[PDB]
Amino acid sequence: MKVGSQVIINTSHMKGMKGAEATVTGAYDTTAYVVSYTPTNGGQRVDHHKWVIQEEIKDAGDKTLQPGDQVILEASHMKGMKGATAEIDSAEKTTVYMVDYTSTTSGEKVKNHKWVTEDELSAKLEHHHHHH
Repeated sequence: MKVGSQVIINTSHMKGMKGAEATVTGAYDTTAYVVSYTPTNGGQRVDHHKWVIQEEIKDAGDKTLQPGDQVILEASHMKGMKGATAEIDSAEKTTVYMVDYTSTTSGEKVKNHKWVTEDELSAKLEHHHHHH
């Protein structure tokens, strides 16, 4: 997808993104990860959480984090996430997009959503067209 393009989100982290029309406000070529962690502030263990990238993580060090490696998260997408011990479930080479969508569950306007992949998106022009 190109920056400025319209796309329809099929697979989604938020329910308000499934069937939603997003706008690609950024396109990033970085190493993406699926991590599992227990929130240090006394929260329920977030299993197979995605997406977190190389510059999202301290203990990354610009090296390839292998399945089974444990790292600490510098960024936070929610309350209790930063400072938690995460373990690499899967290492991924995908194009990750920053998008603007309307949460279809409520009707609320959300911008700069991070991250969504080529797998999780369908094109506005080429609708139904997935690459597997």
